[PDB]
Amino acid sequence: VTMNDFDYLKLLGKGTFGKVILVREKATGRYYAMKILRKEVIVLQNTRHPFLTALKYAFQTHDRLCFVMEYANGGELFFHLSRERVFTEERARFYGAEIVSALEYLHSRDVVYRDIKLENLMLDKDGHIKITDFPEYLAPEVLEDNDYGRAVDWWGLGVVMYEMMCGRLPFYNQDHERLFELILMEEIRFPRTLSPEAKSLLAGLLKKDPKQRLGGGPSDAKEVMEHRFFLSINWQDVVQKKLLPPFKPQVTSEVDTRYFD
Repeated sequence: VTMNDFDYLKLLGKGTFGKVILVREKATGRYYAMKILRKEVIVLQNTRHPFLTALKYAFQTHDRLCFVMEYANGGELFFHLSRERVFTEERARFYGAEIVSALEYLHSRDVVYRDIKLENLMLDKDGHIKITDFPEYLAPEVLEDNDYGRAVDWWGLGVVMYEMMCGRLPFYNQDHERLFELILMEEIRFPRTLSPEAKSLLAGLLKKDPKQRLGGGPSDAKEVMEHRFFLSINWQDVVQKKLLPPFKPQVTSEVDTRYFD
């Protein structure tokens, strides 16, 4: 595989060590996201899961590292939360359930995702969540001890479920400057409308002390899975993609270039 097999479309993102572009395989007409890393500026391989974007191809040039990955067709979950403003606790339960499924798989392989954040969640054609590897609300132990334990994924989950159900970040009402002290020393507050089970989920997922945090115990995801908030979930079902997505993206196929804009 080489650069000559793809047609450029648009730029998707640009980090320090490289960039990501939306491309289209020429012999297949299918859409992809190519991650190009500046060799000098400086995994993904075998970990496969329904809610994680898979790696299609991987080739190097003379001075670049390229990663051609599957790119979902729904919009970005951020786009969808904007419009709706806020999701129903059931709609969030769905997403949070798919993510928890993926986080269990990764953690059972000794992998900490590190990037469970709204900007990383997309929807596929049928409306299922897709975790992509494309104010930053870093976890407290990351801000204090630069500690990237598995616990940080649950914290990422918590910030996402909070925004999805509250319609806003935990400290949207307090200047970015003081984000560092807040996360570290400010208790998080929840809306009144929120259900008793919902507040409980967020309270446990957003606990500053990683050992206290939900998911932070030795049995990892079991704590999260068996939380009252997730009583209606069929774990073996989500992983099979048996649940009906609570929202259908509105795309004809996986080439309906729509949502790319």
